[PDB]
Amino acid sequence: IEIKDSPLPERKLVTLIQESYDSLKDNLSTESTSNLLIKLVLEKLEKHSSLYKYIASVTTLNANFSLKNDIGASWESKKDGIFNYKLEDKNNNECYLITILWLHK
Amino acid sequence: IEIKDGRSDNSPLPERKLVTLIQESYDSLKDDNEINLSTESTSNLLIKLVLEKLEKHSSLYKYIASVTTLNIEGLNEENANFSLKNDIGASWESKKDGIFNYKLEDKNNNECYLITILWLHK
Repeated sequence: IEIKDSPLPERKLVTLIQESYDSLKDNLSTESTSNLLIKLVLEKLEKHSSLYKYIASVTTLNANFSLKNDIGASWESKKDGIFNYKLEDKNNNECYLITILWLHK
Repeated sequence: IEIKDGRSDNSPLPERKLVTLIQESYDSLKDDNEINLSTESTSNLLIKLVLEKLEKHSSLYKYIASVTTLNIEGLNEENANFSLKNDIGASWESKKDGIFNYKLEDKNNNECYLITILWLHK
């Protein structure tokens, strides 16, 4: 058991996520922002490297609040890792916490 | 790309036993008789307890446990109107991999937890 603390440098991971988001908040379905963000991010990570499997998890929150995430795995691997990123939409009153988890093949 | 279905019957154990596994782990941390001499947060202790109990039930799966902690400052949390949801997607499709979501509230500490369990078939 290991609490987790990459295939891409972190700065690219930020760009990857922030662009997917801005491209949504810039739709005739009822798909949510969070579900659309998840699909975008997984597409683009898949294009970069096939050496990993990817999980993208998004908590949506709709004042003084803090939003944190923790993640543990039942196995240990220095090649598996996570990245957390927070996104806000001050006008629609919504906060997004996205976590990327990569599983080395 | 597959959005994982939170209400699908995939788990190595029935949902009822998943709820119990999680609630009891949580109750074991909030019990007034418990002493934590480490600096590990409730969320991180919950994750360790839940993964332990999942490993004992079935070794045929790898498990991931993710906890979001909402902490509200400046008003009592039961007087606030908010929603706290989670969605999860994976880069591959396994009919045997699945997820389960569960919400725990601590009204007295102005805290809400959203726990997600992911099982990956080996």
